Amino acid sequence: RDYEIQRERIELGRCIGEGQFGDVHQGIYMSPENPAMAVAIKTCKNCTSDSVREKFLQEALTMRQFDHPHIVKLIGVITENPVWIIMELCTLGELRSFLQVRKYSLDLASLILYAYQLSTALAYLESKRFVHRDIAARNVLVSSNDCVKLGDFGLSRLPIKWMAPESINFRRFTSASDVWMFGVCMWEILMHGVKPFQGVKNNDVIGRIENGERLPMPPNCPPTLYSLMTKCWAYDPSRRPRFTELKAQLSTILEEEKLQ
Ligand SMILES: CN[C@@H]1CCN(C2C=C/C(=N\c3ncc(Cl)c(Nc4ccccc4S(=O)(=O)NC(C)C)n3)C(OC)=C2)C1
Repeated sequence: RDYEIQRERIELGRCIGEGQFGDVHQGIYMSPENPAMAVAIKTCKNCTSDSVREKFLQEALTMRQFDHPHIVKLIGVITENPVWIIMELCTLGELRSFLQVRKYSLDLASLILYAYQLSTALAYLESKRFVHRDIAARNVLVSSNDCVKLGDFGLSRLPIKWMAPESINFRRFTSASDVWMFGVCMWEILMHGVKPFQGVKNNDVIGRIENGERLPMPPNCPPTLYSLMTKCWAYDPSRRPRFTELKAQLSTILEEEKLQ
């Protein structure tokens, strides 16, 4: 059982970014016999108290519950100071950069695959009654060309243009508001890592959305798919599909794309 890893099994590599609690490094988990595996190591800033430590480690506690091919995998924790969380490394990095950089080398079928894969992770999370609250390409990682994984999972310490009307207006976050965000995430993927509502102010966004305005159909996005996206953006959350539906729809759209 035990998620506690001995610190000498970890070789800290280069800083690859920042979480809310501190720096994230790439690195290696070493074990006897045993090829050696690339890991992400999340660190914590100024946690000179239990409370900050407890908040930071909650991410690990949350990820203990999940076992999915398209969700970042927790490997372990080191709970004596400095406290670290060890995760699997998604070696190709952040989705947006990957999409931007590989625009002329990715076919439409790959973009749909990523959407389908993310929807299986989200249908999984739905069944655990886990509300993610920030589904956006910034939180998707690339493990390989044919594999993406969803991250955080962790706590703080507002993503207006990704959020459902009911999340913005009534601080409501549910499975249906996550579906809305997934729709925007799919727009980002089809758009190759372009941000929704560029040059638009956050306080403008709810005005436009309640006036019925929606993100336009991406060039070379199939109609059946933009049709699925628009259903994610139904104002009335009770009419949006659930991730179980989306997973089955994205499957047929993907398969019809690989069939020409
Ligand atoms: C932009 N500068 C960096 C240079 C290379 N970068 C990355 C980013 C992610 C990355 N892969 C990760 N794989 C797993 C995990 Cl948990 C991970 N975590 C993060 C890396 C960087 C910043 C934040 C995280 S995070 O706190 O776990 N949250 C992410 C979902 C954004 N990265 C890379 O693998 C080599 C390289 C970006």
